[PDB]
Amino acid sequence: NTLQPGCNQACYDRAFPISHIRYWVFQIIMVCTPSLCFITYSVHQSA
Amino acid sequence: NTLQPGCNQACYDRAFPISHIRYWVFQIIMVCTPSLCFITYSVHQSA
Repeated sequence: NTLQPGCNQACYDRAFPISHIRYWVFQIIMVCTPSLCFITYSVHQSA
Repeated sequence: NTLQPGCNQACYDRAFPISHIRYWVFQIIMVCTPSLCFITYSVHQSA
């Protein structure tokens, strides 16, 4: 509720520094990483 | 600097309850009143 240009951008950036969806995507990939490491180690161990 | 309807009216009314010009007009007429009273009393005293 204002007429000042640029207030919307600043206030939105302050309210939500990082969107929830991106945080959850990062969490999912990071949590799945160790299984990938184990799988590639197993593949390396053979041939 | 706002988008709220009616904020301009309220804020202007609070800033300037009475305009200067109207106060000065009232002052001029009120200050001139006693001379009018004296003149009309003089007119009445004759005829």
